Amino acid sequence: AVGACVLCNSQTSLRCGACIRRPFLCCKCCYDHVISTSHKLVLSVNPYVCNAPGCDVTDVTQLYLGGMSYYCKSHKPPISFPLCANGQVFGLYKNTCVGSDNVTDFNAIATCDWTNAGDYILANTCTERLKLFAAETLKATEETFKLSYGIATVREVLSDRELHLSWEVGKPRPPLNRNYVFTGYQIGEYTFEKDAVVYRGTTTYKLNVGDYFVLTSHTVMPLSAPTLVPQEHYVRITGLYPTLNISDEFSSNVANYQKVGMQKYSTLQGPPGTGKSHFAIGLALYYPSARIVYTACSHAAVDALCEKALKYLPIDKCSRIIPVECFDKFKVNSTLEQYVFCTVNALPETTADIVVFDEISMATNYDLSVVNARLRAKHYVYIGDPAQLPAPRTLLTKGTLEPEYFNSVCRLMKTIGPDMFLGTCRRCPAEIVDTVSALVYDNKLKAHKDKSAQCFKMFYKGVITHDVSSAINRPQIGVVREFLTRNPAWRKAVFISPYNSQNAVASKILGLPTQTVDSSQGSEYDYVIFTQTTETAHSCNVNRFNVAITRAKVGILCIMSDRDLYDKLQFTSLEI
Ligand SMILES: Nc1ncnc2c1ncn2[C@@H]1O[C@H](COP(=O)(O)OP(=O)(O)O)[C@@H](O)[C@H]1O
Ligand SMILES: Nc1ncnc2c1ncn2[C@@H]1O[C@H](COP(=O)(O)OP(=O)(O)O)[C@@H](O)[C@H]1O
Ligand SMILES: [Zn+2]
Ligand SMILES: [Zn+2]
Ligand SMILES: [Zn+2]
Repeated sequence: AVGACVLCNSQTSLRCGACIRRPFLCCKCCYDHVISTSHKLVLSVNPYVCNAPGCDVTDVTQLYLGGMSYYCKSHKPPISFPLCANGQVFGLYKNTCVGSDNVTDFNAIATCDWTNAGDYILANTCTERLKLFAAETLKATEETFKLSYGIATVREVLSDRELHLSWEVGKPRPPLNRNYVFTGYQIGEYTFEKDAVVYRGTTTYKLNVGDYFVLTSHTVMPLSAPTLVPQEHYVRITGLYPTLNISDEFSSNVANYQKVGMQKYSTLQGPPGTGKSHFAIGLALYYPSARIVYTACSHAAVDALCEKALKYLPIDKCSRIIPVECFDKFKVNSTLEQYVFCTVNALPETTADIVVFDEISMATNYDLSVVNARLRAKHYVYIGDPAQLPAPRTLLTKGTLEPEYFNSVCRLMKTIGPDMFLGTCRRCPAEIVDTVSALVYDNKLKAHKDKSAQCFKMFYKGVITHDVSSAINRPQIGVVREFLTRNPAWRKAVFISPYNSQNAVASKILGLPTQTVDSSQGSEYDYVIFTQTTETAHSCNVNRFNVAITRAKVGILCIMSDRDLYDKLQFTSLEI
């Protein structure tokens, strides 16, 4: 009942009872909260409510201190004082209170519903203490909203991978994609996709009629550590001990490795195929005695760091921390190993000489705080690319979230700039590099490869159907099918689109492996076939387009719906 104010850290006995997270607010910050918002319930050792029998007055602006108890205007004794007075709510430490000038930010964070991009902008431009309050409050809203969806019950099972579902009436249905993971009843986690639904479970299980699936609402724990520790700059490499000689394969990074050792935290922007994993593992080779924790939000990102480490680091010194199918070539759950590879959600409480946090565009401020709370490190290295994709914000429906508001690290990379930048793309044909360099990298990304002369574009609007909110463009797929008959080397291509439903139709008609742009991030393929499917904000987002066309190592075919993006592609145009 006694804590530190969320705005100014002053000691207080007050909490807002209307906020979902019930933050501490000092006497001065609490007044500015209740006097400007619909939040009028204040909590202390005892709740600020009228204590007379039968009275239901809970609005603190209508309550008075009489004796040691609280009463409304109709019940208060003659010798009383208002709880709200002199810009201050009565509590404890009323004289120590310092107040704050950012209460208008607090009030917006505390009262918003997280459906507007402007809510996320404020959550990333406020003070550090407010960033934590916003992250906790958003996550709580996301989890509680997951209870509003209807339950799905198995009516009949058609095969080992398809079934028919019944949906609870009166409640809305969750989208059927690989992002919405359901818990079965605990028969394990299940995902569904599109009559019949295709189902996928972590384990094979005999699914009976009546079994049900629900979205799993995770409880939300309070944050304590900042999203970024306060920065420090050192006069020399601190806590690290460089090798005498490093293999020339990594020598081009030595100046950046020295910079890592000379400040508390460092940021590295690495465009697609510029060597982010190579950099991260080279760090271990340059500081061979350093204990390094490699982390990221997704198992796929951790696994990729593992694959690189397997080639360059001693296998006996590595461990993959596993609470799905993860990398299996290291010892599992050996927390004490020199090199530990772990997703953020599974991090143990440990110390390290260096923490490497990869795929930073996909992190939220909640993730950044958890990493700092769990990992006490001498140095922190944030690796990623604000021109790539962010974590989905399930509640956001109004407005687009720009990269400078993805999280605290992306914000720094977009305002003051990254500490380090890998400027040579080694993966893609020059036609692609030149396109994305101008599109999102201010022309600073260089191509190592030549033009491939296997990069093609076609403008074809087609016909857009929809399966709920997922779009399908069958004519665009028909164009691809005709292209394949004439370009047989592309039978090994991967089909990519912004929409799951389009991928499902392409899979059936074309037979190629398919991937959504978002799922493709971090992967590379020789040949890519991309169908824009529609012209929407989703399908024209430059970050998403950047990711889509930089998957290719040799050739890409883009079937485009949007004239502006089509014209930017520095590809040979095809006719048909
Ligand atoms: N890999 C190493 N090579 C050489 N000297 C080391 C190494 N690791 C630690 N030391 C020495 O031992 C001291 C104690 O190590 P430690 O407690 O980790 O301090 P620090 O955080 O400064 O490395 C260091 O200050 C340094 O003088
Ligand atoms: N500075 C460098 N010196 C030598 N080889 C490099 C360098 N940077 C990258 N490479 C090579 O090119 C590859 C680029 O691919 P990758 O590291 O997966 O890029 P990213 O992780 O940024 O997608 C590296 O794995 C490595 O094989
Ligand atoms: Zn409140
Ligand atoms: Zn305060
Ligand atoms: Zn009363």
